[PDB]
Amino acid sequence: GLSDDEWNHVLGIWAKVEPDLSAHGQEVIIRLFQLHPETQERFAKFKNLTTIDALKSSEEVKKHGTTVLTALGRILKQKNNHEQELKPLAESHATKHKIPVKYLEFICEIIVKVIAEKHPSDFGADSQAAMKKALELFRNDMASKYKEFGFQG
Ligand code: HEM
Repeated sequence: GLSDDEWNHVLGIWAKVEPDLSAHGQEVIIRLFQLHPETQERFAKFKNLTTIDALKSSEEVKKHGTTVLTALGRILKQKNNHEQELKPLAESHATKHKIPVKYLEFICEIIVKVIAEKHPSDFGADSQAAMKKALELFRNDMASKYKEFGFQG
């Protein structure tokens, strides 16, 4: 996938994200639901969190956003060989939650967005290109794994 000098850009940011992972994680979930309300339907647990304000104030939502980013970071860190980290993610998203590859792309777009919003002097063109290509490789590999579980995407 990526060249070392892209991974360098990816890891470069990521280090700047971890100090506030929790905050980032929650903004990504809230933004997902608010820009794409269909995704909210896949979370039985957040079903009731109807207004925005009930989202901003859920500590389940923050906890789950933190969980989403944590796994991402683990996978970004393995750089190009991240199969042992993806597999369990692919399995649950395919056989359990049943998440389309399109929703995957939706969240990847927001992750990039949230980072840019939060790190204006550091998240530049180059880093943005590289981040995208990293999330794109993740999306692909997820989609591929999905097939081994009989799920389409
Ligand atoms: C690429 C970003 C994503 C990552 C890194 C991520 C990862 C997480 C992790 C670590 C879990 C819990 C462990 C597991 O069940 O495997 C979680 C739960 C789950 N994920 Fe994701 N996820 C991704 C995107 C998506 C998207 C776009 C959706 C669609 C709305 C989604 C919906 C869910 C659901 C429904 C659960 C169940 C939560 C619960 O049991 O209440 N995920 N995911």
